[PDB]
Amino acid sequence: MLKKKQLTVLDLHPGAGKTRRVLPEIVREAIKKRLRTVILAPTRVVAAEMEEALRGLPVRYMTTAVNVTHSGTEIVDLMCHATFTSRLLQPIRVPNYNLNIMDEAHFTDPSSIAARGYISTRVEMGEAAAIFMTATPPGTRDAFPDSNSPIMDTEVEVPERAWSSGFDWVTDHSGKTVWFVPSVRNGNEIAACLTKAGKRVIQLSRKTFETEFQKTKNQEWDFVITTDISEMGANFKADRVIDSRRCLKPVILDGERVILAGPMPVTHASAAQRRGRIGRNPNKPGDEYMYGGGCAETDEGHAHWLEARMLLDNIYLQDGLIASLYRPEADKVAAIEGEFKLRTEQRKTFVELMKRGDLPVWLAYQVASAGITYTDRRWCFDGTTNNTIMEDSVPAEVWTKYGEKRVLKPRWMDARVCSDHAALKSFKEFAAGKR
Repeated sequence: MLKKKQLTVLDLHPGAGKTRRVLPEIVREAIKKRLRTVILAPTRVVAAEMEEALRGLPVRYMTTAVNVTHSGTEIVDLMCHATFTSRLLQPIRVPNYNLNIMDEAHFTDPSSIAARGYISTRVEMGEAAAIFMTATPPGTRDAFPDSNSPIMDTEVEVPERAWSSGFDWVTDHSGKTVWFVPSVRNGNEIAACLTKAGKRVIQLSRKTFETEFQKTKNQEWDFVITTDISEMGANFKADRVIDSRRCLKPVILDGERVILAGPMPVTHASAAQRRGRIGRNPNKPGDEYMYGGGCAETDEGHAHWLEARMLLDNIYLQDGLIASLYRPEADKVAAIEGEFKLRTEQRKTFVELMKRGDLPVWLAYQVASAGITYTDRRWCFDGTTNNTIMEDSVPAEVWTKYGEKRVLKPRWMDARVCSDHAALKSFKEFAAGKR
């Protein structure tokens, strides 16, 4: 696996021990061969788990999620997917790692897709080796892969709203359930319904993940309500997964705006990863998987792969060359390679709008490529009237940095800046110049 120009897809089934059994052996061999190695964790939660699996090994943990004092002589680096891509984009030296290991390599967030494209390009150039660790590589058609113990798969109507009757099987269960919902707002309504029924519920989403995931270990719970983020190696002591089999898809309309289309079916990979939360204990057969819809390849035209090209077009590889997307997922977007390449100053604005600004990739690109500097927020208010952002059926309002109360009406409308209360709150602060 570790020889140059080789990209290995480590596709053992979920729970087969890729992270805690195979990965330490890979690291030991890479250290023995003096291979400068990077390990890429999807989340800070997974990064902490890796330190436990790699404990004792000389690994430099480039994340505050791991409290360790370093030897200084480490040739293996561990960081999150997003960190790797962020450092590639910034004016910062990133080592040309001889071995690139990405765990949970099915992650479809833009920075993860970009990392896979950059890494696979360096391998294709004969410059490095790569190992992608995931049971569900891009394009897989198997929603029901092998597991450590048998799983009861049942197609069943799954609530996506509050219910009063007709779903007794949901609440009659006595174990612990992980419930994959299409959106934060959908999970809020289901969680409120379950709590009213006397169930203790924990909710997980991307923004709250690390803080809220700790609750699954520190307090007793009946249900975990989570978006698709729990497809990325989050592990629970559950005996049932309820899967709506649905997700939101960001879609760019006319190159003009981003909507959150759906809910619509998940991919086979996501369905397999959602189901893969259970059936993990070889001595505990009988875990249940209830799924409420079919699968489709809804990653085609999905904005994340367009956004991945926006990132890759602004990562230096060699002179004017631009890294291509990882081959199995390169057809998920109709993009002209290099069409999003920005000049030096606009690239820096693009980066800061994503890092400090916390804006979606697509939205940050629109602002930066328009020649707007990072602190210039006038574009948040001079859009067309149909771009008005609403907050409880009244137009959202903020005080501008000039002290004037104005309606939130961004020139470019990205539905992800207001998909829930927390996102809209963060964008209101941005439009007010508070970060």
